[PDB]
Amino acid sequence: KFPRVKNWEVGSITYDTLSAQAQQDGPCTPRRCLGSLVFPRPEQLLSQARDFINQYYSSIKRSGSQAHEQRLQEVEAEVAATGTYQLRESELVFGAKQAWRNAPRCVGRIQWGKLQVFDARDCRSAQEMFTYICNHIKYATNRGNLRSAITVFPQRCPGRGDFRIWNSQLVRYAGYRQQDGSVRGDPANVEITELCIQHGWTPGNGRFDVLPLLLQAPDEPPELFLLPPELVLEVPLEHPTLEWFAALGLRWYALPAVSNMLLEIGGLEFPAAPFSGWYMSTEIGTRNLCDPHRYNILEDVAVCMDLDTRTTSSLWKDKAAVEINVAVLHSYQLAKVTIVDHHAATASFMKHLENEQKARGGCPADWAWIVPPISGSLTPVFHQEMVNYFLSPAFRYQPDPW
Amino acid sequence: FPRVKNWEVGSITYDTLSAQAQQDGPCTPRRCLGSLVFPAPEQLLSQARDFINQYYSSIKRSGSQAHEQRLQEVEAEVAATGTYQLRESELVFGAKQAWRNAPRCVGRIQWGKLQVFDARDCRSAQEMFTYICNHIKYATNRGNLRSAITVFPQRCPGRGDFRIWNSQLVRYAGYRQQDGSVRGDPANVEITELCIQHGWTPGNGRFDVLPLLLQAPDEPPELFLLPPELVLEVPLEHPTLEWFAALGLRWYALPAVSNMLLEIGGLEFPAAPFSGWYMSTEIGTRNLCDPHRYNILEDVAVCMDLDTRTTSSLWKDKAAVEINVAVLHSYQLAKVTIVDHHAATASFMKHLENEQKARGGCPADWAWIVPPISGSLTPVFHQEMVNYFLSPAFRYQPDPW
Ligand code: HEM
Ligand code: HEM
Ligand SMILES: CNCc1cc(C#N)cc(-c2cc(C)cc(N)n2)c1
Ligand SMILES: CNCc1cc(C#N)cc(-c2cc(C)cc(N)n2)c1
Ligand SMILES: C[C@H](O)[C@H](O)[C@H]1CNc2nc(N)[nH]c(=O)c2N1
Ligand SMILES: C[C@H](O)[C@H](O)[C@H]1CNc2nc(N)[nH]c(=O)c2N1
Ligand SMILES: [Cl-]
Ligand SMILES: [Cl-]
Ligand SMILES: [Gd]
Ligand SMILES: [Gd]
Ligand SMILES: [Gd]
Ligand SMILES: [Zn+2]
Repeated sequence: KFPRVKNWEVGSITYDTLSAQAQQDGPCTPRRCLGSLVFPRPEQLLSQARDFINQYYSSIKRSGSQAHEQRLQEVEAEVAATGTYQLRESELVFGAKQAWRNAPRCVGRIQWGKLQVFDARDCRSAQEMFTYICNHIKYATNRGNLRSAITVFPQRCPGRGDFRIWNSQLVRYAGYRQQDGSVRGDPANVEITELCIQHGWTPGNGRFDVLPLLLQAPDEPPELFLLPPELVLEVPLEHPTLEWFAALGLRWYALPAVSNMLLEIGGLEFPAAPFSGWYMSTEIGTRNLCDPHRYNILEDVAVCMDLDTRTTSSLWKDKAAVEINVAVLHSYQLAKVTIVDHHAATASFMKHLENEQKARGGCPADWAWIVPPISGSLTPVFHQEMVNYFLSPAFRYQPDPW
Repeated sequence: FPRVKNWEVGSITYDTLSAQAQQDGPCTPRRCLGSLVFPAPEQLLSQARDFINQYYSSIKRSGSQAHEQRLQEVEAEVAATGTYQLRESELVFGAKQAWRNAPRCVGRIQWGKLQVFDARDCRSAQEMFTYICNHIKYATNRGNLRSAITVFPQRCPGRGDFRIWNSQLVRYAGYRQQDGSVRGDPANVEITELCIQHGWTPGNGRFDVLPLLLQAPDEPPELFLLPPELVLEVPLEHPTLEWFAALGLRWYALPAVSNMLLEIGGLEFPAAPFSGWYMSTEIGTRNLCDPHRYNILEDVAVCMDLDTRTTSSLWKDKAAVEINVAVLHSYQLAKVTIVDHHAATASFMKHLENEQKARGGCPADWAWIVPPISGSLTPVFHQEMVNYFLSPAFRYQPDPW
């Protein structure tokens, strides 16, 4: 009943006893595994609140002692009198760190203890959001010395609309169709780009136009917000030795800040809780720039490198991709913007796994997402067996607000 | 029915084939164990019955006289003997289905083109060896490799199993060294010591081909040396890094898995070696660059003048790419069949599309299908996959020692 977990590079073996605590059923059954699917599809609130409060108090070595029981009664009374409860500041903080710590697909969780939590739970109106989001971005960006941060907007309440950020991230590039359907800019954001335009935004022409924000106060159709350009830190992409690479005109932004995910703590739901860290270079260099449905630049870079693109066995794709990742790391470091390569990132994650084995008896890890999209087996996580499961508190995906 | 998305294209299918998943895998709704490497006549009858139904559907004779004849024949043979024998055509179909059903095999576009050698009359370890040598000779085909399987007698009550103790027909020895290191392939230290313990006179090279340890029923394993001219090998050189040849690296032409169990209609063939041809990343990335295998990555990178003192130079990625280039180039030079990971994953995408039409799905183990370098540069990365167990099947089995 305790999954045996082997590391095949070293031969070491552990048991994931933490998996025994998994709440939300995953997508897999004895009959079929659905682990590669990206998205795999009233007093229930007190059981989740009780569980979260007990978590909080064990983590401060204060289980079964005065303040713990007292806090147990106050949430009991709060839900009894109001049908919900409010998180203590320290709990909201602790829950944010735990949701991050529990994110199975996050390779950066060695950082999970260092998280700046901005409490925007007294927020009201999209204008207020924009200043919170702008405080977050400026704090997180910090002139390129990136700092992990989350801003927690008001929780979900019955019978009243949600706070929602319509953009999937706080910084996204536009995607413009043509007299031929095809896209100039980021093809991933064709939808939100067409929403921003349909809500008043004057579209640009370029391949790297920072989209405006669509911020949704409860029961209000959204409002457009132009992000201050001096607040959107971008990195022009150059290559250390390929002088023509800069002339390709590629850029990427500094701050990866996911703004479409729902933070769930102790049964409470925060559909607006944008979190940010810093990039792993393969996210930009491999996925964003080289995915065929993203900027799809692989062949252009290979033409410029004079690679033989006529045969797949020249591994021209592999070479061009590696140089793109080199350009990303070089450019971010030259711009003094925090970035981590997939080798450092995965080695730190192995350290995270070892810590968590000792601290909690295991670690929910989603192999397909932890292993980087290039050089998978050159990283140690490739050879590490992993167990994937849902712990609470958590970041969950949620439907598009339209 | 699971919904399955391709993210490169946007297309969506439903894996209705998974609903027929026979045996159960390791995952539950509580926890996914997809990443783990190694997760009674009545039930023999139902397995047999289902395989016979599969066979008669393949020959467009489902529900016919011959079909029921075979069902009744097998039921009465199981009643009288506890087991039954496959007809030759059923064995051929069952071996191909087992390949077709192998979720971690990216080469399955080829599944219909499989040469089946019926060695079920095999009598001894000496005859087993001859069959194996003929398999290797046929499959290698002077470098124009041909997919093949040799099926040795099935498990049956009252006699031990035929077993090949080697995990592949061609493996390089791994010698634990004077100072705890391994000379050769560290994956093969165990089988190497077994060969020595069974009378083999070791070498001391890094690429010494292992003898075969062949087990006839209720027999100790018997040592058989492969004639060197049967084992086609490829010296490894790089088209533009002339020092690469001086590494003295080699690999063999024929990937021939010999330790897996073939299961057809409830019958078990513990010895049924099968062989195809390599995908270059198995050699270039895993066998040569895994830290626990030949572990040549840093040595190559140092020779390439890469800056190995910092991970962000991507020296590892650069050196691995050139090792893979060297593998492809060397096998092409030698005129030994090889497929690179771009061509293999593109042909696997066609396999999934063919299988969606033919069967309504395809068991695929994403983490094994996605190559170990350049994952998201291949189309399979962006393909969601459903992993499940269909029979006939190749199964792992315990080592016989
Ligand atoms: C500090 C540096 C960080 C790095 C290098 C990092 C890296 C990554 C990467 C590469 C992914 C894969 C996403 C994809 O490829 O689409 C990911 C996912 C994710 N990360 Fe992190 N991240 C960091 C910080 C954070 C923070 C601060 C949070 C929240 C407080 C967080 C929570 C998540 C979540 C929710 C996901 C989605 C996958 C899941 O829900 O399991 N990460 N991260
Ligand atoms: C014809 C060219 C072939 C190619 C290019 C190919 C490719 C591969 C690769 C790359 C793997 C993963 C191995 C690893 O990383 O350890 C694999 C596994 C496997 N292949 Fe194939 N293969 C071929 C032929 C065959 C044949 C002829 C058979 C059997 C009749 C077969 C059955 C299997 C099996 C059983 C596995 C183990 C995975 C599982 O049990 O699901 N393959 N193959
Ligand atoms: C890979 N680019 C899209 C992306 C998707 C998701 C998710 N879910 C998460 C990230 C992300 C988030 C954070 C905090 C850091 C990071 N390096 N990536 C980035
Ligand atoms: C990748 N090196 C080890 C290896 C393990 C297993 C298994 N199971 C299978 C293969 C293999 C087998 C066949 C027939 C072809 C091929 N390219 N690889 C190779
Ligand atoms: C189909 C497949 O599961 C999907 O493309 C996944 C695979 N692994 C991933 N890993 C990361 N880090 N990010 C991703 O978007 C994905 N996508
Ligand atoms: C632990 C991890 O599952 C393991 O290293 C797997 C991952 N995917 C693989 N994929 C292939 N094709 N071959 C392998 O050996 C492995 N190893
Ligand atoms: Cl991103
Ligand atoms: Cl191999
Ligand atoms: Gd030029
Ligand atoms: Gd040269
Ligand atoms: Gd040397
Ligand atoms: Zn699973």
